Amino acid sequence: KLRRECSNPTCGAGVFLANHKDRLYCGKCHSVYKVNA
RNA sequence: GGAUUGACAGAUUGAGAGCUCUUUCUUGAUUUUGUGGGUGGUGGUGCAUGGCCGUUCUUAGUUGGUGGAGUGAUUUGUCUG
Ligand SMILES: [Zn+2]
Repeated sequence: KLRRECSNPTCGAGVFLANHKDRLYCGKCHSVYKVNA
């Protein structure tokens, strides 16, 4: 499967990642969990 | 394969205000917009009004009960010192 899973410690590695310019944004939370890669 | 709804990177504003936008994940089923239909307004209405306050006012005023006077208003009591 494409559309990357995340390393979310509040989830079971299933939340998708909003790919931006230098951002896989976790939308599960409001603002936090902005792991930059 | 999207009601409400949140944001970082940045023009953004006064903001380290995601509010709008490049954004794209999900926090999400709870009426998100019109009609019904509240609630608020420190909005006009104390000239529509509750209480309360002030003034008429430290000058003392007020009145039923039987009786008199008139016919009825009204008086007499409540007035000459
Ligand atoms: Zn994350």
